[PDB]
Amino acid sequence: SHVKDILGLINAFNEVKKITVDGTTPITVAHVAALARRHDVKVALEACRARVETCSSWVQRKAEDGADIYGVTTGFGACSSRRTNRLSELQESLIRCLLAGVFTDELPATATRSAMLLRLNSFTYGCSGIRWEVMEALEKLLNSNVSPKVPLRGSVSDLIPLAYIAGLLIGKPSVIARIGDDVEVPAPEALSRVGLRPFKLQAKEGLALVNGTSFATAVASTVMYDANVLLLLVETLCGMFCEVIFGREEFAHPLIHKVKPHPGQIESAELLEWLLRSSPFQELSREYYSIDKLKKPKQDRYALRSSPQWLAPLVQTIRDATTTVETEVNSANDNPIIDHANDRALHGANFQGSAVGFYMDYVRIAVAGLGKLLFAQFTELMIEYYSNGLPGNLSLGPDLSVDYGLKGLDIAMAAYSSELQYLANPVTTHVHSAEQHNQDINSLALISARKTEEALDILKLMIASHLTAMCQAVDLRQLEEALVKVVENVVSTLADECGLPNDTKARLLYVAKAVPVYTYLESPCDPTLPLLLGLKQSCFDTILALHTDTLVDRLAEFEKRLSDRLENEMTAVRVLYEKVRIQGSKFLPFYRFVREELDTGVMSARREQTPQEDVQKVFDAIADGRITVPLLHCLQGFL
Amino acid sequence: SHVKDILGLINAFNEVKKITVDGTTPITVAHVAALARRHDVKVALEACRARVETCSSWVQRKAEDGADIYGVTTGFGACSSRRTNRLSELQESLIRCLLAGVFTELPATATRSAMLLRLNSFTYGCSGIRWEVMEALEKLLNSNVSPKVPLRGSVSDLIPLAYIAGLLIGKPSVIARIGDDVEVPAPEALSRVGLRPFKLQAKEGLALVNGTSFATAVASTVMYDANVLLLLVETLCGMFCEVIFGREEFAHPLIHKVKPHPGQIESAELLEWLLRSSPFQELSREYYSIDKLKKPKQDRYALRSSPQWLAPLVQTIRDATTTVETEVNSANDNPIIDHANDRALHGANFQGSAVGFYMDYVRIAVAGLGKLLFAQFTELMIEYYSNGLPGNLSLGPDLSVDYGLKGLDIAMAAYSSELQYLANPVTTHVHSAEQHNQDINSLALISARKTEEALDILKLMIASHLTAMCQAVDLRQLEEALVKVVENVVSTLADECGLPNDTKARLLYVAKAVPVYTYLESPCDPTLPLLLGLKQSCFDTILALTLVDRLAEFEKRLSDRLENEMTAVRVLYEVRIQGSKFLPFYRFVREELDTGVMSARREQTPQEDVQKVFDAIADGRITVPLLHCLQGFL
Amino acid sequence: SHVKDILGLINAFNEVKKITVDGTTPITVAHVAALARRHDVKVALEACRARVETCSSWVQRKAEDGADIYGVTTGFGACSSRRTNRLSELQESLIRCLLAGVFTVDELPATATRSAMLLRLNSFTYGCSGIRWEVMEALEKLLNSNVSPKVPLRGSVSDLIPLAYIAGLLIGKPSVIARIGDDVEVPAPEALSRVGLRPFKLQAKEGLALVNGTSFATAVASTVMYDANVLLLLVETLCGMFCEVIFGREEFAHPLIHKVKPHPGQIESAELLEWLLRSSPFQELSREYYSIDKLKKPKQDRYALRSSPQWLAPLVQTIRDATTTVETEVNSANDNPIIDHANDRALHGANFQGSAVGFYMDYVRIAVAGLGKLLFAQFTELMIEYYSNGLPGNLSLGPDLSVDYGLKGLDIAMAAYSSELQYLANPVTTHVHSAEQHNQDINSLALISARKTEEALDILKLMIASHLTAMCQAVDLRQLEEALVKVVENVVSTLADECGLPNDTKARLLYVAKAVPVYTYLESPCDPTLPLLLGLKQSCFDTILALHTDTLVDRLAEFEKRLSDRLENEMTAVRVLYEKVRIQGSKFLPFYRFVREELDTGVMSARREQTPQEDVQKVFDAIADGRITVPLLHCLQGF
Ligand SMILES: *N[C@@H](c1ccccc1)C(F)(F)C(=O)O
Ligand SMILES: *N[C@@H](c1ccccc1)C(F)(F)C(=O)O
Ligand SMILES: *N[C@@H](c1ccccc1)C(F)(F)C(=O)O
Repeated sequence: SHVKDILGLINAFNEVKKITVDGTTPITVAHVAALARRHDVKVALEACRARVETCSSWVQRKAEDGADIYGVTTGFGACSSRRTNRLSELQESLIRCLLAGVFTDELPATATRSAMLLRLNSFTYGCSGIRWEVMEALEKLLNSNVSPKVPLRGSVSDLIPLAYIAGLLIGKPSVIARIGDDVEVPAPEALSRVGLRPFKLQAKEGLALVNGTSFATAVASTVMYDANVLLLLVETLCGMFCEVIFGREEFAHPLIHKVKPHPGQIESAELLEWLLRSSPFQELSREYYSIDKLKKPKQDRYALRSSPQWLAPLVQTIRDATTTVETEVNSANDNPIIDHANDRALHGANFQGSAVGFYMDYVRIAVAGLGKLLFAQFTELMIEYYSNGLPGNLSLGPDLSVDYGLKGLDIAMAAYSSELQYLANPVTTHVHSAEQHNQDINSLALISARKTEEALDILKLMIASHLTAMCQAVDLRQLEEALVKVVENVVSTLADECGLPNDTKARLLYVAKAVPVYTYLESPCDPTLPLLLGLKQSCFDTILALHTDTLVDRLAEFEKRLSDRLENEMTAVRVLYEKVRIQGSKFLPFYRFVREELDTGVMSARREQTPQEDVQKVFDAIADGRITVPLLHCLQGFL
Repeated sequence: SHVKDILGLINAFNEVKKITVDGTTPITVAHVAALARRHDVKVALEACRARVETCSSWVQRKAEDGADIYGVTTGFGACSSRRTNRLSELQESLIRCLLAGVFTELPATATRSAMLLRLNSFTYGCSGIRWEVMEALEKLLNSNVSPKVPLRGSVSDLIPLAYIAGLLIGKPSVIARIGDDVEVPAPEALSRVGLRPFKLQAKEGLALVNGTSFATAVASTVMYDANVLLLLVETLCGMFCEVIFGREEFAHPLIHKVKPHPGQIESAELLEWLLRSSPFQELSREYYSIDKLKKPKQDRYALRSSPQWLAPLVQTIRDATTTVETEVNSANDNPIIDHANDRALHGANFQGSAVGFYMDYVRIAVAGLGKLLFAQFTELMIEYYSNGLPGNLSLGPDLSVDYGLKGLDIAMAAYSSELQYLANPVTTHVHSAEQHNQDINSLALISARKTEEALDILKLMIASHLTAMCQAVDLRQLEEALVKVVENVVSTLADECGLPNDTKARLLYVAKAVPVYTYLESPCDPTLPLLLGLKQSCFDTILALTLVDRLAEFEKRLSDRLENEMTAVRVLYEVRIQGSKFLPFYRFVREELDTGVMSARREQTPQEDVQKVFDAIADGRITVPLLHCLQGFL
Repeated sequence: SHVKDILGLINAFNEVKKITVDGTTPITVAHVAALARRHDVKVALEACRARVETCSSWVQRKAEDGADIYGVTTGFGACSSRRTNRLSELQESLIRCLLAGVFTVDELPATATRSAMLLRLNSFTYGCSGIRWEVMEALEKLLNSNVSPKVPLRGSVSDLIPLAYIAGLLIGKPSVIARIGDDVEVPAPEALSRVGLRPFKLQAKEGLALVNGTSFATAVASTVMYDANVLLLLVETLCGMFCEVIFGREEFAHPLIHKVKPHPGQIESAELLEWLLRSSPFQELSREYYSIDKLKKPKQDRYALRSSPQWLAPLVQTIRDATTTVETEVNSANDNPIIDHANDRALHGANFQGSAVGFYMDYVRIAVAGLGKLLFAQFTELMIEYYSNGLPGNLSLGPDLSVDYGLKGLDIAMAAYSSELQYLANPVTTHVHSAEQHNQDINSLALISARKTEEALDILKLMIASHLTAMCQAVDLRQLEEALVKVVENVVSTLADECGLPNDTKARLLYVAKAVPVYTYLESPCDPTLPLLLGLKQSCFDTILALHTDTLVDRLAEFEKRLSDRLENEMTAVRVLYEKVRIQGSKFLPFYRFVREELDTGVMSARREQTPQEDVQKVFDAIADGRITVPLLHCLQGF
């Protein structure tokens, strides 16, 4: 299952200490994300050294002998006609040319350090002709938290942004470098602060430094790591959605999916069946539909019932794109490719980031699809007509005139989904004929990756809101159960006290179980609201069925005492709740994490924290990966 | 002409000191942009006080009498069937509910603009907000105090506007800036400016949030920038004509009279004027008179089709400006209080659809502007299309270690590519929102943000284009001086070697005809075009007529003398622009910004040079050379 | 008001008999549309003949004398360096090379081809082109004889290739096929033969003059803009009909709301709507509806109605502004070079660039998507009982709703229509390729854009047809509703008397009869679990308590039993009778009367044999062929 794969990714992200780069051990997207986000993670370049020196020595030797080789004894790009024996100055001129970005905004340090690792990895294959020593310098800069400041834009995929890494290595004074989060110094000073001296570029070295896909793939790696975690988070929370909305778990039955066997359909449903088996909320759901069965929907709306079919292509896109991105991480993306064993330089296009670009477009569409699912679920949850007993906007009230609940989060979810759908148009359809028409196809992979990343930022917001709304719903469902029991108690005991016959008592107790408590919580004894309406109906029917002056007297008394006692008793239990079925739920880790670890409570006019303050905490734990602890606790035992 | 209107906008932006907000005087996109960007610009709220207090008094009194008015004695949005007499509590619960954004922010410029636009809406006397709240808004604006507001959450501007209301009522969770250096909770910010937290009266929560102030705020600075960058692009089309050796006839008035799209006539009229007595157009005429029948009859589209192309772009940007200003000067609020007729009117003036739709159109027009720049830049970089200029505008002379503006060229493709992507519409992604109450919504703030991102890219593209054109000016000027040397060296050496008149004429024609940048790298290289032509001539002069000895001696003396004298004038160089209308631009970039001709001998990177030009564009210093260049156009 | 302008367009389209083509009288989008769609409409070329002949002889002389002029003594496009004295062969070679379309048949329709021939003929009258007058006469004759070349759909970046087929017809190319009327296709030489024409031999500049125009893009844009104006006015108008059926509050259109936010399209649409709804018999019912249980019902309408003027504003402005732009292009010399024979120069420019039309086509497609979304939102409210203020879900008459799903099929199709429409509204203009050996490094793509906007308008017609059909259903449901409520009242009133109930009981019961939405219990009026008997039971119990006996209870039980006997019979009778009025006082009467009487339809139900397709097809056909303008004009009479 993809579920097990994603769990392995989260484990690797958490547990990796050294990233070994040796030209043989694969670097995964978890490794890239770990390097970028966890400062205790170090790069260990293992001495493929012989292969590198061999390649490097071949290049220098051949260049000096006057061999004809692109970008070493030849001009660059559309200028490959121009030959030269000015080996170093040819390389320096390229870097000077490519230091051509503008600060408007920058590629963040996380992406720049990731790009550095990716470039370093490419070099390990022994095809590039770069000096081993430059590789050691990359390792040292990576482990010392040194990275150049890089302009956001200018790559069609990543000459310009990689030129800043080359600019660092040769100590260009105009190249500003970061050391940790605050220090910014010129490149020479930065090299000095970490025990390095500027390099003088040898044959092919300028080009080797710049002629890769390191930036597009760096962003695509963290994008894919996040896509995997958030995918699993959304699949998992579909079960939590089912629990609070009173869904029918049958939607995830294995025969339905065996019979329409998209791998992502089978796998998501398998997860969901397991999550909802033995659920105490599904137990309540079954109870709910047994009361007035033929007045209630036979099936759920699509946002739940159709989730495994919806998720299927989304699962598959995110999983296949991960593979594609990792193939690029672990490639010699460079040109020429030096085939030193066979004494030749091979002329190709390994710098072309098209596999990443196209998959970035696809993933952005899948992410939009995840957002739409979240939006549809959130929309059902806010509307009384579709929420099977829950109050509109998940407003606790009881005074709804001064409690609009999660209406602000509802509006925001629409704004999120809308921008997310816009973002999901492709970048790859906008290929311009570039660089004196030499680059007449180009991948735009970094631009695409950047947009998929922005889409995932919005998805995090939507997940944060959704999970916050669902924790509200858990509290509302547990309070609902407790309040219905109080109503039943009060109605039952007042029926006894008033000497009402069994017929009357049976009718009144049915109304107490049947009518949704949130339709009358605001004013429980309001003769205009559903509880008294149902009770008055039953009282007329009891009179007719039993048909007298004694009975009417007693029913009038039952009503006076209900008016005296019921509201206080409902207030007592709600005030107590404010100051249990989730305990048997597989989503307990999520609820406990949000309520206890993050320190939140049921949202109402009495809790002084704003919706912002609640959702911000949940968002921050999604953003910084702490959300994976309750996720992993929730899924332990599965397969 | 729109050119006058845009110059009027630039002047207003530069000259405004006080923005009077009085319920009658229009606020323009220049006023808004000036407030946002110039800290010395102050708001002056003019005591329209009478109509504010009447409206305010009417709302509170009716609400206390128990009149049934939406959002004053009723629930909000889809909850409008719930009635209540809890007047202040109703308003407070709205703000609480709307403090629902997340920091993953809208900038201070946008926030202050939103504050001004809300204050402006209130002056029309339809909102029922207290005058005192308006005074607090004016004081907050002049004191540089602004709430920190989350970027996202509006479908257009409830959530972002709730942070301004949060500040005004002293919500502890709301953080305010005081200048650029201070951040404090809202109550502390109010304290430091001598204000007390407000207690919301009837309709006051809703009045503060029920506007289009953030969408319209971002759209105002978007439109100011779009006008200025539009004029800049149109103007620079003329500089492009000059450096590329274009034919100015493309801007002839009859061509456009006969296809009279207003943007087409007006842009062409500007271009005709810019190029009228051009020294560079004089060179262009000289260039095409040499081997006339081996050279293009017409320019390629990026120049020749520029007025036709600019036409819808001018018109879209002009029309969108009108629309945005109408919104700036509107009572965007609901209910609308018609106190003169004793009624509250229920409608949808909070709906930012005029702004949203026009934001979609302008982003498409900005993409069209970027495409034009990209096409022009591409031509400039390719020797086949640049009429004598070297590839990548590389000075060399050693082209093997000078790749010129190739970096900038690649970047231009990246800029255009992302720009074209951005220009898809936001307005087609309408979701049925807020318990299906908001089943149409404008998404205007989101659209405005994307158009703003598009303009950021356009600024990058303009900075690059202008920088290349300055490079190209230097290269055209060097070219003229180099050709004169070649001619002089050829002429004097022909004399010394005592060659016949037949010979001297053939060689001097070659010296005038072959483009100098084809052979600058190695002037006497026998495989390069100068000596190729010279050898052709020498064979022809032999067929047409010792003579051989005098020709071989010529070729040896040229081989010794020429490159040295070419290097001399080049090194000296390291003028026609003095007579050009684009002199202010060249002088601005070269002298004021302190730059020079780009080459391997210049230590400054392309980044360093383009950054200065970009910064001047971003901060509006570029309008000085722009206004000088346009001086006298009417 | 734009309303006056559009009514003007419609009048002109219906009334024009001859389109005068004279070089100074403007051709409007209505004239183009009338030529394309009404075959009795004729072209009249008015002998401008002088300046034309001056121009063509000027060009011929200059060319013969060897003057250097692009495309006359010069190669084309990127080949303009090449000179030639081969005047006719040059023009012949252009046409041969431009005959390069492929039939996939998909083709530009005859309507667009004939419109394009008109527009080319028009450009020529300005006397800048150098075409012979006799070629112009030939074009007039082909137009008046209904002869058109068959033109491949694609190939233009805007209209060399498509226009080459008109040129191919004129010179008698055997490979060019021509239509004569609707039933005949013959090769070009035979088509010319049949209308008394001989093949032309191209003179200097004539091949180029024929092909170097924006004729096809502008032809499709003209009929697009004509349709966009009509459909816009229709949508605006039908917003008023929506208010009437949905029980809206006409206040949303009050002139002060819009004076205070004065976007011209906002004021003008609201002005129309205020007028349409003033003194409305349906608005009278709406006012009564909200006066009953006032405080249980929404204070404001949802956005699809109340925000319609604000939504329409930019849509109106875009469509009106694009009409001007397109008409400026229709009335232009789109050709190059432009011959200024007065001053003996050929001016070299780019009037063939269709950018003005291209960019506006993109804007209008966006505006049309906005119109679709407005209809989709309104339609959605109408289908949902929770938002329709008493109307049954899906506008199902029933009464047995288990076998009548009403307009659910139309509801589903409306989502399918809107979805594709929103997709179409992405820009074409952002996809500029550097074309024609990099000569055309900007190009408008106007024809491609115009085609997409036309497709968008096809879908909008479908949506309007559905929306109008639904609102006529709703009219019937509202009128039946009023009749049914009066019967319930009468039966309850008289039965209360006859059962000897007290006056306070009678009054309580009559309140229930007035207040309960009849469509909530029509299925089974005396079902004890449905809202009528629910309210009656509550009222009966309250009566017993208030007057608190055995006689009262007997009479109340009798009342319930007898209502159970009579009410359904009476309700069935008035419904059956209705299937066998306030619309008569409504400004929308001509729409209802057009759809019901002239198109021969009825209330939709399980008893009507016609499918929704059959009903919507008729309305769609009427929208497509302009018959819908008849009730539009009647409705708007006096505005
Ligand atoms: N990636 C291309 C290039 C273009 C300009 C400067 C450096 C590199 C290339 F295709 F030419 C290549 O390096 O192979
Ligand atoms: N703008 C809408 C609204 C919705 C929720 C909270 C505040 C405001 C509205 F349509 F209902 C309105 O204010 O008119
Ligand atoms: N429209 C262009 C052209 C290109 C190829 C064949 C005919 C015409 C042109 F720009 F070159 C022109 O005709 O002006």
